[PDB]
Amino acid sequence: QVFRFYWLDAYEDQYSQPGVVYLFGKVWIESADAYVSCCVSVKNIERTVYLLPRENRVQLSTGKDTGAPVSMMHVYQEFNEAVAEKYKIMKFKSKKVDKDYAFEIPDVPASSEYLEVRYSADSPQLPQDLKGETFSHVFGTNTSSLELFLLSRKIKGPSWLEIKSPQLSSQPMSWCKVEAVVTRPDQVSVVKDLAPPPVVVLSLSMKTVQNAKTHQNEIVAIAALVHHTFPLDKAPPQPPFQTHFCVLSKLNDCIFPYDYNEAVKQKNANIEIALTERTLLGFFLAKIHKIDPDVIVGHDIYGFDLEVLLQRINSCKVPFWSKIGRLRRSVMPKLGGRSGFAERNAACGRIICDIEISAKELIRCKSYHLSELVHQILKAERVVIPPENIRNAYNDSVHLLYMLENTWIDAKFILQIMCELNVLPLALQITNIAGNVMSRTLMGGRSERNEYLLLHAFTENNFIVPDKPVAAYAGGLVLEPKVGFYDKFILLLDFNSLYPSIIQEYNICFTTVHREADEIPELPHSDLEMGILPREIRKLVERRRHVKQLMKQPDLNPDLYLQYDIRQKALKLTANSMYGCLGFSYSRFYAKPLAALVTHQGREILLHTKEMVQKMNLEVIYGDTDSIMINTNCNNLEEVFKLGNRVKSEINKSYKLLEIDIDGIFKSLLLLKKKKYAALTVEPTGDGKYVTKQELKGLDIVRRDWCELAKQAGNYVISQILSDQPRDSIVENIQKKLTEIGENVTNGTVPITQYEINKALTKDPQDYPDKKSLPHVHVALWINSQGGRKVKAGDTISYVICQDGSNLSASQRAYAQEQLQKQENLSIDTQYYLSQQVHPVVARICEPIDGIDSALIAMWLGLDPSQF
DNA sequence: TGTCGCTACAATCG
DNA sequence: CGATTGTAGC
Ligand SMILES: Nc1nc2c(ncn2[C@H]2C[C@H](O)[C@@H](COP(=O)(O)OP(=O)(O)OP(=O)(O)O)O2)c(=O)[nH]1
Ligand SMILES: [Mg+2]
Repeated sequence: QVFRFYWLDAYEDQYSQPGVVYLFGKVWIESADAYVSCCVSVKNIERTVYLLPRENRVQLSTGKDTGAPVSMMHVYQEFNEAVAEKYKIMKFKSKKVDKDYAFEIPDVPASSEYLEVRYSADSPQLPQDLKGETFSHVFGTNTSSLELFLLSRKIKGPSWLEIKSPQLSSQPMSWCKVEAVVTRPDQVSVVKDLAPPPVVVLSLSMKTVQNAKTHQNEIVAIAALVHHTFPLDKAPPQPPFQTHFCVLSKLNDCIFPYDYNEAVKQKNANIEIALTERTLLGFFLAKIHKIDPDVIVGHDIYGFDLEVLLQRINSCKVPFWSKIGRLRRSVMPKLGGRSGFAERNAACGRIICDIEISAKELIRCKSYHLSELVHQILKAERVVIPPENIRNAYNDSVHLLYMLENTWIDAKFILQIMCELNVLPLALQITNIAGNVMSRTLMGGRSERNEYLLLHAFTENNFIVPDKPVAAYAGGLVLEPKVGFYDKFILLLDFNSLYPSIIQEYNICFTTVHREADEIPELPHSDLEMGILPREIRKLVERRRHVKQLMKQPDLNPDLYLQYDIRQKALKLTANSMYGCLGFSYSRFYAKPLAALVTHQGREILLHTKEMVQKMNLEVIYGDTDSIMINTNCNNLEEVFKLGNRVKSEINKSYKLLEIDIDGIFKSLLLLKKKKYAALTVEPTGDGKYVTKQELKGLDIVRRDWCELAKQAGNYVISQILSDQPRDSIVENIQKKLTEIGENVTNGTVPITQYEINKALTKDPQDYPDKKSLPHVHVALWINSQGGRKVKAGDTISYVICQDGSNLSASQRAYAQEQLQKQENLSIDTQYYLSQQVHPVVARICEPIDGIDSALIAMWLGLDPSQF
């Protein structure tokens, strides 16, 4: 009678169906010898409200204090007589519950007795500010049914569920294979210690041609790859895809090439030529229904792909739109709007993975468009078809098949990127750690994950969680650096998980820090038991430590090593975001005093460590909120390591959980400013043999907002400065290289690609005020004017500052590279680069170096020394 | 409909 | 000078 299934996504419609949540997942059907998508409707999720009684009765209007003691009997009588009649609530179940509370609502005791009241989700919702003669507050009035279910049944991310006495639906309500109705949340349980089942992953790439008549994007191809047994706890399979399907349509006026049919048949692929976009969309929807993918992946799926798909479905009136998801509906959610919430609801029951968001979360790249990710992750080159060539492709079989195969290659690259970053396993792991829904986790962001983590933690410890909400304080301390060049050994000491460690050691928690509704609250007494937040953050830190230790295993596959590094960084960021969300104004758990206390203790710790190291008769030259740089004044590495161990032990002696470890040994250092230095990190090889690896932090060479020519010049200069060559030879080599680069720029022998400057966007190009014209925004608008996919917020734009004869400011002469390659009146501003891209960077680098100055750099580049 | 924290340098505009 | 926008660093 039981019903065991693995739930992946949950969908709730607060308005359409009240108190009903649909869970989509996998169920093993023995006859089919495979898992099949199943949908479970958990109905009758009653809404719970906790009432906090007063100590004495109070007149509602007079604001008096009668003095009659208030017991739960009076609270129940009041709710039965006044509130129930006033708000039209017919049936409700009331019980007395002892619950704890430590959050930001004044006059709420730490522990007290509450009157938990439950009634049907169809009944009206009580106001958030409800008060009465017998109670001073009502909680959980606006709690979502999904949240109530998840916290009541202690479901934490995807996992196996056991359903008791399931019933069958009168008529189908989902596009899945198996359906079941649960009449009460009590019938759903969690079963642990079982492997996740393989899921279906469908990677789709589409090619569209815009109609300038109506500025609407029409789809002309959809190449999709599917794998039916993609694991969620193992390595990605090779090849990542099992089968595929391609659909190719024609425009409104154009016609197919002469022998398109014969060439397509000879191609031997699952190509379906759809006469009209209506048929193409119908075929795609039928294919999605047949495959029933659980994880649909793509690039810009949330911003471009799904929005275009739904818009064209609406325009062409393709009947069964809801097949894009897993529920049966009739009215499509309104498109547009911020985020992909409309798209997510349209694809309800299917986990949408946007490798753009995932890549932004996991790795750092100069640009996040598909070509850059392909070049960086897969080390492959992607061929991009201009939209004009897509329009002109419908004139010969060869070009049309090339376009379709390019769409296929884009889909394959998307799947390869998803597998390489290990996005799905990481999403599953983080969702299990946090306890929220997987789709939200893959949507990006750290606030919701931490919010659900703390919801689960506090709920399990008999706490009333706060209702969902309907440079403020000082931060880390950066020591003043001793700018210069150090050719001896610099020893870097860095704390491990400094803020998590502070929270653990000093017992900083909602239940221990006595706040008051900008003064730093006092530290909690050492007698108190560990709070909820220290426990959760300790678990996170321990998981990260386990991953790091697993990384140290010798003879590890480099790809597996990089995956472990990404996982460790993700766990570090999860703990740090747990810290940060204390200082988030819109967060559910805003506890600014706690964040201020954490940062204040961090500053105190750094100051104390600096004082200790200085008291050891050692030189301290830098430090950023958890670290110290020490000038050992030694040339032997063994002594450096011995001193590092000694000082680390001495510092650690003063703490219970905080630990200081040797971050790295720099053979040479070039400390320029705060958060700006270059070093030759030393990684010993064995038997006294060490290998030196360069390391730049914060310099302009490691910023996407500088031309690659400037980056190359600065890298060469830094390499020379950090080398062991005599100083005179270093200066001579710098002069020679600068002269060569000046000659190359003057003679136009530099590649054009080296002139690009990359700047991202924060708002849409339209939303930028008329603050003159920031270069990138300028080019951004041009890109939108032309007939191509638009550039939205958070999109990198590469522009080249070029001469146009305008006698205008450089910032107002920014142009796209294609513009330069096309127009005959635009030329690269050689002087601009030699004077404001190469000279500034090298001049900043060579400030602490004797023999090089701004005038000399200007002279060597062929420029005029006067102005500089 | 969501949206982690703060410190610091840098180029540009008013 | 101060304000903005952007990109690093913890
Ligand atoms: N809120 C927030 N705080 C951060 C972030 N990055 C660093 N911090 C803060 C909190 C960290 O405890 C502190 C020290 O920076 P680190 O980069 O050295 O990280 P941490 O020491 O926590 O760990 P680790 O050195 O990798 O063992 O800086 C972040 O992304 N968000
Ligand atoms: Mg650290």
